[PDB]
Amino acid sequence: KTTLFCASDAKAYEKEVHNVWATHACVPTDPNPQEMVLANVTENFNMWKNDMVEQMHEDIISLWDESLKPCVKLTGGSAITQACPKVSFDPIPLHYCAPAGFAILKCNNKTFNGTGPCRNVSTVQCTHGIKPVVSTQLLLNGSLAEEEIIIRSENLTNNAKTIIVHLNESVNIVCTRPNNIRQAHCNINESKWNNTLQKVGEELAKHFPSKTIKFEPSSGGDLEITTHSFNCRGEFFYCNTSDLFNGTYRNGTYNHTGRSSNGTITLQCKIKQIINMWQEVGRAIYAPPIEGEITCNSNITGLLLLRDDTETFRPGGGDMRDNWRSELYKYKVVEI
Amino acid sequence: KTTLFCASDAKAYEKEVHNVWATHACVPTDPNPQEMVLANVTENFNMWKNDMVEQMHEDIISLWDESLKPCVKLTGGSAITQACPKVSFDPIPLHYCAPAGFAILKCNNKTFNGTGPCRNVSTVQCTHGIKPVVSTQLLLNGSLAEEEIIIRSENLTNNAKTIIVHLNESVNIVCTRPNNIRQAHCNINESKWNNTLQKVGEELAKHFPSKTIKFEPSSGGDLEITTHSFNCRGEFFYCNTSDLFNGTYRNGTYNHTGRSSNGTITLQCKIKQIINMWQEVGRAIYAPPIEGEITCNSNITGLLLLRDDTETFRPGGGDMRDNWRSELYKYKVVE
Ligand SMILES: CNCc1ccc2c(c1)[C@H](NC(=O)C(=O)Nc1ccc(Cl)c(F)c1)[C@@H](CNC(=N)N)C2
Ligand SMILES: CNCc1ccc2c(c1)[C@H](NC(=O)C(=O)Nc1ccc(Cl)c(F)c1)[C@@H](CNC(=N)N)C2
Repeated sequence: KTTLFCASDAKAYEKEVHNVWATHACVPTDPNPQEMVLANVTENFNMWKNDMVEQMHEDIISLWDESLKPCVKLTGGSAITQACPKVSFDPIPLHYCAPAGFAILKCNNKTFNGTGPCRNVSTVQCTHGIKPVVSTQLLLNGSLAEEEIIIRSENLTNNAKTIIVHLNESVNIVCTRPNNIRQAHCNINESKWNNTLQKVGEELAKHFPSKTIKFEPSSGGDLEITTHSFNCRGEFFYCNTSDLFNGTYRNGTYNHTGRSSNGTITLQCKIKQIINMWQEVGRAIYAPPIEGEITCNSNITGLLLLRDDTETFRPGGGDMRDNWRSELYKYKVVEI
Repeated sequence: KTTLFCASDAKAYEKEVHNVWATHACVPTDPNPQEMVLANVTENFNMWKNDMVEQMHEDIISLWDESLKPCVKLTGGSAITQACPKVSFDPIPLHYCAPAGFAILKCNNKTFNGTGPCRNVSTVQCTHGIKPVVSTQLLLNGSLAEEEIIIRSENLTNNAKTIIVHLNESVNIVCTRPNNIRQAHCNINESKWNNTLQKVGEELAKHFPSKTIKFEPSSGGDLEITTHSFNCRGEFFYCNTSDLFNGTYRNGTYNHTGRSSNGTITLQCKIKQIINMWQEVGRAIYAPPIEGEITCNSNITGLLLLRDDTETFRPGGGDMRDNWRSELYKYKVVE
């Protein structure tokens, strides 16, 4: 336990809300941090029980609270109104650093699954640059696994626990609302996606021995988790993924059963004004979408899954603490 | 044409020289940016013939003249000496704005090459925030193409003319003189560089039917142009790029023949005191480098190339007006 502090390359002249936030909350990053490599030592990590995740969660909640002010905030029977101006929105990498008297241990084992023993260890003052990207089903613009795809879970035999898939090669996704003003769409190359779900398919095949491994859409619930929901330029995008998570892996080969056109999977997206908040239990209401072309070009670097003869996996999400876990898995706050 | 005026978020209690200059030379940026989108309006652009570049160049010359004072300045055979204190140096974004009666037309075509027809244009009072980064070969801390790498030249078939490559994704470069006090070095991830040079190689392959596209170092000349020269915290870095611009593109793929060690290209750099000035024809001598760790973490946002079966390309630069053109290419002053 300690109280971490943040570092970033935020610009004071930038009116983008992440830059404003980091300027009023963080410290100038050090242009050349140097890692103290600890060989010979073997310590244990648990990405699922990490306070760094809670601190970061708190910080991102405060950030959204001060940056994205909704027209309405409804909780129970009480509603709160205030000015909801359109803003400049684009996440910047956040570093989390330990104060004097504390250190940050970093796992260098490159196939480490987040829980248990890690042996190539090291000492850093601050973490790597982390973009606080809030999304569901798909993890966007994070860091890639440097070798094979990695499966992360608090308990894999417990189907109620969220599975994090760390990809080794990103899959580009391009969402856009062209110049219906709430109708948007995402484009994904079907080849990269087929390859990706092939690799993820076999990596899941290893953990679940002789099963037909299917990928199906989210069963139901709030649109935030039943769709790939995310924030693009201050606008809340909800993108249908029924043609994305639609496949079958069996006997060492994968088959995409989702619809595609000319080698491209297109997600039908909707920009919503009424959102179910991730910070707290309640609803937030924002202004109609801005004018012009609203496009986000992102990289899919991770998956969020939930497991149900056959093993079926569906896209998950909703708890952003897992989104922070996908990047904070290699770190651990330590005493000196 | 007119007499433009600058606007910035420059800050009067900052002793950083860009701020010191901008506070007394510029105007508070304006909380009210109002863009005027236009339908049915072609205007023709020529980034290579834009006076805004000349004005910018001139007051960047003024800025440097008042900020970075060399111990000696030799021009025309005449030597001028003065105090050469080490200062705080870090570029800030400058906006260029049109006075009363004038406006700045802005191209919105995301793939506009600087020259020729542009349709989707708006009207602004001031340009975007531009950091006056003086450099050769590599363009640092600039804007990225909103996507698709862009090739710029007033005539590509004219080998004598500087090519500006506008990148869509930045390539981080970390230069450092560690705590020989003139020996420095730069670090660049090789993967991002081979990626960049491959895509650039193919967008070059488009303009050049299909010859073998080679990347070779600068043939010769002053160190300022034969190396990636730039200023970091007041100190003049000259970094070798013989292992950066050295590779071959053939077969629709590129392979790097430049040398590397475990995924990291390291440029051998030298902090120099005697400098061939970019402001004018002459030389300036400064004081020895400051003590401590001298590090700059920059982003490569563009390239400056020169073209010689095979088309050979080499890093170029020297004329900083080209460094202003890569950012001012989309704007034009009108009445
Ligand atoms: C199986 N997991 C179910 C679960 C588990 C935990 C939580 C949720 C769902 C709820 N998450 C969210 O509403 C949420 O992320 N919205 C959201 C908003 C904007 C963007 Cl861009 C976005 F990508 C997502 C949240 C509770 N809130 C309410 N019940 N109203 C916390
Ligand atoms: C093919 N183009 C050749 C060309 C064309 C025009 C010009 C040059 C070269 C000369 N540029 C420079 O000396 C120059 O940029 N130095 C410089 C200083 C500091 C930093 Cl940080 C830096 F990155 C560069 C300059 C003439 N001056 C002298 N010959 N003394 C103008």
